[PDB]
Amino acid sequence: MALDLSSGFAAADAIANLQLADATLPIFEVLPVQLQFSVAADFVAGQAANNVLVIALSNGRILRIDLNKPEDIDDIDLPKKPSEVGVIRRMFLDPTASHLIICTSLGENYYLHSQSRQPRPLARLRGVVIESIAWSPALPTQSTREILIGAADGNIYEAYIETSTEFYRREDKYLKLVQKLPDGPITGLWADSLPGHKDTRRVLVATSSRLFHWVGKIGRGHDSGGGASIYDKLFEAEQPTVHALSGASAAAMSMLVVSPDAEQPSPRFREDEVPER
Repeated sequence: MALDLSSGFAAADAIANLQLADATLPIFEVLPVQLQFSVAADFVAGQAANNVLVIALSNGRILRIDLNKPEDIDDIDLPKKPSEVGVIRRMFLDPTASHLIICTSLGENYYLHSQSRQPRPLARLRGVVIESIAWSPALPTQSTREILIGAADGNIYEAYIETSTEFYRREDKYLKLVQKLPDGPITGLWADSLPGHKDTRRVLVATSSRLFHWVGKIGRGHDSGGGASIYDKLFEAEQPTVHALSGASAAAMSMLVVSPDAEQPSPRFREDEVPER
């Protein structure tokens, strides 16, 4: 194990040097991470954000490894489960926080945080199938955060929740439907801010058959009563951008990403004002 990881790393380095020696620079070098895990279970999913690596195991085990100090490993032991529980299929790690969301093939959703280590199920989702859940980084990791629910039925729910470390202890506070996607199940939701305005954000939804885009607010006036107000307006307006992906014999699972750079040319809108993120 440990000796094979070291040799695999050295071999990967030799390969990167051979690629440039034989031809041209690869630009991106690919090397294995030397993780010394004596784990029989196979990896099924994972994340890498906020300086932490996350490994999802087929038996539900969660591994949290520092990305800058890989020797620092937190191995979290879950409660015993039946084989009927299935495996973890999707993972989301808050890009600006240590909070982790675990999603399984059964639609079960668990929240995990290093304060308690061991993950807990959300009671409010026991009767609801959610493929993936995510948090919006458009809000500061200090007080109020906005949650995005990637429902399997295409129903997108949103709420403004005050940080309490463990977010599974909240009784659906200010949680309401904002958008509906009848065309297919959501693979997950991702979000960021809109730099042209101090209180505005953007959220995208990925589904197996469609892509939708809509907007909302990140102002403090929307943390409670104003939250419900803006959600109603966005729902009633019913004017998202819609794109389709063919169901060409594929699961069509996908992820939404952000590109935080406006320095380079982009030959569709090369104007004086070039948007970031």
